[PDB]
Amino acid sequence: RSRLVQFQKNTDEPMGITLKMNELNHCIVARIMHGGMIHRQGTLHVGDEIREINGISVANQTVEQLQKMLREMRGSITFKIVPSYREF
Repeated sequence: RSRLVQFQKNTDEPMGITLKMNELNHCIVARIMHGGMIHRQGTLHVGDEIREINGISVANQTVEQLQKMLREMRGSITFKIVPSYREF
């Protein structure tokens, strides 16, 4: 019950998000900067769990690796996520 979300990062502007790195077993979107890149597009919500980034499993990386990875990426970025918001 996951989902794929994509967005372009063809600039050096930050994505405008804060991720919880404490436990890569469950990497959570902790904050989304208002007006930021992620925000204006609606690509993510606070609470969503990021499972993969361009097919790479977040659970198998180190904070250092994940940190550098995300910041150095440019072009198309695809996140495999477990959405936190559900309507009933």
